[PDB]
Amino acid sequence: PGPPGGIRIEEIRDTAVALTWSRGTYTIQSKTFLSEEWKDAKTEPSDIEGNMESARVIDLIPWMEYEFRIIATGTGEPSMPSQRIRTEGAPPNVAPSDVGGGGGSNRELTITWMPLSREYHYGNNFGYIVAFKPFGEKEWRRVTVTNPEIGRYVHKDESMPPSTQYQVKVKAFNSKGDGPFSLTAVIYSAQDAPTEVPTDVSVKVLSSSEISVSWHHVTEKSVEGYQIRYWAAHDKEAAAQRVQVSNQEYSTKLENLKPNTRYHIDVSAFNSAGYGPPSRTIDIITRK
Repeated sequence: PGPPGGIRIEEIRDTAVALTWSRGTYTIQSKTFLSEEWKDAKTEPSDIEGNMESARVIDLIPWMEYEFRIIATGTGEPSMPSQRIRTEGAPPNVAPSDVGGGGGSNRELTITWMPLSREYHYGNNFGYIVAFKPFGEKEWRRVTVTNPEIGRYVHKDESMPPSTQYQVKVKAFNSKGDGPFSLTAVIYSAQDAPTEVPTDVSVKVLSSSEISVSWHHVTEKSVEGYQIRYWAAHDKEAAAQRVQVSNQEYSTKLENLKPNTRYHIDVSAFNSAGYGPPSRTIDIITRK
């Protein structure tokens, strides 16, 4: 039949809205950002006679934006959408997924989780509360994160020993209340960066474009490799080139250097928490 006329919004709850409309020369569909497609909607009454100009759409998502249109019968053109409305909010009903963490620089405890999509926000002023305690303790430390779009918190505590075992978890929340906590993950705090320096560093000019850099290994168990910085005289130190080798290398050959050119050379130790102090700078000239 004909497309039903305009739509009037009668009531808005968190999971349902009441509707009334004008006659068309019924069935209801809804729409959100989830799809440009319209979804057939459930109602009260479950079935709508042509007799009635009103109905109530149900099982809507809290704090979601909705449009609605009406269809008459047989199976004529759908109506123009109603004005876009937003359902009332409720406490979030899903916990954050993919919870873990680890690493970071000295004295950090980095905690991570997958952020809930807008779809799950369920209310105004959405956020996350992060909870964590040293393994086997009584009390949790809570911190609030007002960033619905970030899945990371970094806790800083100078007292924290390196690789301290921790119990951690995350829940969502909005102005209406708290969502369910996530699974409890076991993460370790950041390890300390190496503090010692590569000793006995030497550089052997091999050619017009190559030098060999050698050094003595440090003894810290945590060290994972060594970084060799090299920059020329006419360069800023912070614009240096770099090479990284495993902790099982005592030397490395640097290629593609410019001929007859003064080069500064560096060696430092590193692990997952960053770089230790570099060796005293050694200068050389490449061959002509």
